[PDB]
Amino acid sequence: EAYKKAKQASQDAEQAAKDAENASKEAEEAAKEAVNLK
Repeated sequence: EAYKKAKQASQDAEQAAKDAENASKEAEEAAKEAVNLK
Protein backbone atom coordinates (compact mmCIF):
# COMPACT_ATOMS: atom_id res chain seq x y z
CA GLU A 1 0.00 0.00 0.00
CA ALA A 2 1.33 3.58 0.59
CA TYR A 3 1.42 3.36 4.43
CA LYS A 4 4.60 4.40 6.30
CA LYS A 5 7.66 4.81 4.11
CA ALA A 6 9.29 8.08 2.97
CA LYS A 7 6.86 9.40 0.28
CA GLN A 8 9.02 12.54 -0.08
CA ALA A 9 12.00 10.31 -1.14
CA SER A 10 10.63 8.66 -4.32
CA GLN A 11 10.01 9.62 -7.99
CA ASP A 12 7.69 12.38 -6.66
CA ALA A 13 10.85 14.24 -5.54
CA GLU A 14 12.83 12.98 -8.59
CA GLN A 15 10.40 14.19 -11.32
CA ALA A 16 9.52 17.53 -9.58
CA ALA A 17 13.29 18.19 -9.44
CA LYS A 18 13.60 17.42 -13.19
CA ASP A 19 10.88 19.81 -14.49
CA ALA A 20 12.39 22.32 -12.02
CA GLU A 21 15.77 22.54 -13.97
CA ASN A 22 14.09 22.28 -17.37
CA ALA A 23 12.86 25.91 -17.43
CA SER A 24 16.43 27.27 -16.74
CA LYS A 25 17.80 24.82 -19.37
CA GLU A 26 15.48 26.60 -21.85
CA ALA A 27 15.66 30.13 -20.28
CA GLU A 28 19.50 29.93 -19.99
CA GLU A 29 19.97 31.06 -23.60
CA ALA A 30 19.95 34.88 -23.07
CA ALA A 31 22.79 34.49 -20.48
CA LYS A 32 24.51 31.26 -21.67
CA GLU A 33 26.31 30.00 -18.47
CA ALA A 34 28.69 27.76 -20.36
CA VAL A 35 30.40 30.92 -21.72
CA ASN A 36 29.82 33.15 -18.67
CA LEU A 37 30.64 31.99 -15.13
CA LYS A 38 30.59 35.47 -13.51
